[PDB]
Amino acid sequence: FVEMVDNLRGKSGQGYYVEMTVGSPPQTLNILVDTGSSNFAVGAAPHPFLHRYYQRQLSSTYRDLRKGVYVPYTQGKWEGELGTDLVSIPHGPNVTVRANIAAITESDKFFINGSNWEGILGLAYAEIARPDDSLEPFFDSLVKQTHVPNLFSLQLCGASEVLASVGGSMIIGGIDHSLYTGSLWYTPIRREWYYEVIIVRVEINGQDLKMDCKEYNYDKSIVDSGTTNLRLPKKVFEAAVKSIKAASSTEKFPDGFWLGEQLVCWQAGTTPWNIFPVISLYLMGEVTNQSFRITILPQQYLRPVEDVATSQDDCYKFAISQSSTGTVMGAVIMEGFYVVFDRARKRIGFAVSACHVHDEFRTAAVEGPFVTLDMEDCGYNIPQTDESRSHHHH
Ligand SMILES: O=C(OC1CCOCC1)[C@H]1C[C@]2(CN1)C(=O)Nc1ccccc12
Ligand SMILES: [Zn+2]
Ligand SMILES: [Zn+2]
Repeated sequence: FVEMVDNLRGKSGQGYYVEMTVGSPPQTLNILVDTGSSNFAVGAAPHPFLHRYYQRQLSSTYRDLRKGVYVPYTQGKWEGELGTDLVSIPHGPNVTVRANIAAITESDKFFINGSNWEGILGLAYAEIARPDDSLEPFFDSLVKQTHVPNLFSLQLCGASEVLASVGGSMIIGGIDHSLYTGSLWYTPIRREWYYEVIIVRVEINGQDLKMDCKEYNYDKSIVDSGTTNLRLPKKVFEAAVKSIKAASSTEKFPDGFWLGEQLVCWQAGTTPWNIFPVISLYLMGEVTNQSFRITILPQQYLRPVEDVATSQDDCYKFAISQSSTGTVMGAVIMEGFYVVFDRARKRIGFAVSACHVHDEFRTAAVEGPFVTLDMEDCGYNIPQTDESRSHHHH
């Protein structure tokens, strides 16, 4: 896995992306790595925001599936034409794989200006693939066609005329023990659609939020490398903020700051990290009544953004935001940790990352186990729609 290290790049807040080739001869493209979707989609038309796109007509190996796909997000939208071609990852494994590619022909608010990626690589499970679960996702194709273990791992590393560049590693097919310190800890994948986990306890600076633990997972908690922020359900969010406000109270910030809408700044290098509390999410363990905590620093949830005006200032954006769709453990969280997506054992691994950013007082941590007597169920059960209910899976 030597040759897989440092295979991710991107700009801060705009996504981590891996270099993939597709087609024959190999058309080379930067692709966003996104564990919260399950389609492989590539720009195949010209767009204002694309330097270069997938040209099917220039690939001998391309096969058209004569099917359309249409894929809305909450923010953003794209549609395209389904097909298959040869695909490989230069700084990934030394194989080539035939895989489904959605060729994107039109899109509203999908491609980001300056982000330098032209596709998305969803690494979640078939259930949430579009247009339905029979479109075999890339990673399924990869395992099915090669001897590559059903596992991958992500180390997303940290962040004045452009955004900051970011780096990381996507290790396909196992674990690289130079990427993490300390113990590696695993929570169950509750269910294979999203990388859904369960949170059992939340502490802000060692203080329990003291909420029914269902609230932490309403209506779901997921891990999404293609979300920047830590997203939390409204009730959890508001308590988080009350508590972060509390400890930060020496400092008085405009509404817009906490809404993720505005920047706050200090003199170059005088930023007072110590009035901001660590956050600790306890995740369900592999053993019943067991949990383990990941602790993340203010350095993670305050995101540095380089001001053009006062460039003699360090300025930060609050990267916790509100959700109506449950908890999303995005890049803000992952950036503390080597995260291991162990699909073979239906589990997610966390360890402290060999690269994670910290001050001299505190450190992001993975620390367990903890035990609760008669730990109730913290899972939510999403109301079943009749649409959903009427689907046949044969
Ligand atoms: O569907 C996703 O994330 C949602 C978020 C909340 O959790 C449920 C799943 C993928 C696709 C994504 C980010 N990750 C998205 O949504 N817009 C968007 C826009 C550009 C790139 C990637 C995405
Ligand atoms: Zn049927
Ligand atoms: Zn099905």
